[PDB]
Amino acid sequence: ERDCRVSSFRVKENFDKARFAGTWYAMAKKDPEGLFLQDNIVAEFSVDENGHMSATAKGRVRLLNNWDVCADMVGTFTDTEDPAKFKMKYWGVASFLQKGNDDHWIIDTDYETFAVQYSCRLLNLDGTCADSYSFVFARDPSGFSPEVQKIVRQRQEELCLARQYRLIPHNGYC
Ligand SMILES: CC1=C(/C=C/C(C)=C/C=C/C(C)=C/CO)C(C)(C)CCC1
Repeated sequence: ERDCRVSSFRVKENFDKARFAGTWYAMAKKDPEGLFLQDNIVAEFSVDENGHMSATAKGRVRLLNNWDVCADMVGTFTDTEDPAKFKMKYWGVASFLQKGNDDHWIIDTDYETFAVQYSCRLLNLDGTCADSYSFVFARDPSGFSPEVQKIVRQRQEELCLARQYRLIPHNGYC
């Protein structure tokens, strides 16, 4: 019944870049294909005078060579016709870190407690996503209250990602 076509997903209504600024702690994530951020992920979003949103992300990555590295990532966001969907160009402080361009959608957020992000890096022919990632972020590293957990679960279901997230540890590795 429920549609899994990317184009039908609801996003944050009238998203406010300025209220979203600040520190966000990744609590859980749905990983995409390939090398990705493993844990201890913390993001810091900022918005300049002109309305340009950017962010820096910190996190542990396990290199294919088994080297554990703390990646210092940077991302710049381009606005689209939907204030909640952005085009994010990203790169690392270190030249060997992954560089790319990914859609960045804010599915939902109350700005003060939690946020649900999503990106579809490859569309199936039917319109569903073939390779996606999603992060559940929190303002507080202690997490959310049960009431908030219930809203986050619903958003997960809405993206057709229910049961596919794993909790992320924070142990100050970076
Ligand atoms: C920039 C950035 C994002 C994505 C960073 C990525 C996609 C990092 C990938 C790390 C690579 C895979 C490490 C390779 O060793 C997130 C969405 C957290 C939000 C704001 C900052």
